[PDB]
Amino acid sequence: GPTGTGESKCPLMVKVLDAVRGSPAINVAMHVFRKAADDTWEPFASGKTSESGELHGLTTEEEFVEGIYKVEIDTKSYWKALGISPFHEHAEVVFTANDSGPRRYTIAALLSPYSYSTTAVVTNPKE
Amino acid sequence: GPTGTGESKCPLMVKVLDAVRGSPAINVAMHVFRKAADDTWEPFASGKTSESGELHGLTTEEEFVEGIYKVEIDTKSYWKALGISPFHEHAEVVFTANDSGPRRYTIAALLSPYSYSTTAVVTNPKE
Ligand SMILES: N[C@@H](Cc1cc(I)c(Oc2cc(I)c(O)c(I)c2)c(I)c1)C(=O)O
Ligand SMILES: N[C@@H](Cc1cc(I)c(Oc2cc(I)c(O)c(I)c2)c(I)c1)C(=O)O
Repeated sequence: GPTGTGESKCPLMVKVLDAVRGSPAINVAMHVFRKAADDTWEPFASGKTSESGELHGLTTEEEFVEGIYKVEIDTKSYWKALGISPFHEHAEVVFTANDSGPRRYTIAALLSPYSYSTTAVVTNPKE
Repeated sequence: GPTGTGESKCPLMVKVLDAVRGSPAINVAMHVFRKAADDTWEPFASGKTSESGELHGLTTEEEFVEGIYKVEIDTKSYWKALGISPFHEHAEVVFTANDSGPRRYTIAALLSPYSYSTTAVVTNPKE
């Protein structure tokens, strides 16, 4: 079930790909925020992508309550590190989570220096 | 377009397309912000896409100085009018505007209910 600050059924996963190199985007920083009652963004979780370009264990079912979340992906530092000066400061994904019960969320991002695409895969959890 | 203190020399243009229907995304709101001293976001420009999914005359070359800009596109509103339940609260594009490079910026967004792609076209010539 839940847990409380780690990785329940993995309710939140992030996957980043590099469209220039045809590979996972490794060591990409990220930051997740939750909108608090006062309308500010409070820190919720952060991590870096693995060699497979994925980030797991950001949260648990218990901690991942109903709310508005923002996933910031630090695309700028990734590209600079490669010798490329990209267009965007970062990629942001803002969505309401769990408003009709708990769901599992996969945020995928595909990166190019002047372009990014993002998609969400939402699953009604556990089989 | 005209000019003065921001609004029509076409240094900045937004184009929004709908991938479900294969058309321009019309009457989409957006809002442009410029980052200020205090690291907060100051209103800068706003409008709604036209019949061709475009927004022009947001600023002028005199007003468009070097800085960090954020373009926020009200995608949630668009999909709700179509009776489709979207994933994203909105789409956000954050970039640095630099005098060195080309002077005309085209920001294009391709919208789907659970996905969006954004690209920047930076040029010397015209749109
Ligand atoms: N281990 C995770 C990793 C993973 C998720 C997705 I979602 C995916 O599919 C796409 C398709 C396109 I097109 C993209 O631009 C991107 I990024 C990801 C792929 I490959 C791998 C999983 O499988 O659970
Ligand atoms: N009247 C404007 C309309 C317009 C501008 C662009 I730039 C464009 O090109 C792309 C390509 C892809 I691929 C996208 O996902 C998107 I959104 C836009 C298209 I089509 C139409 C003009 O012609 O001036």
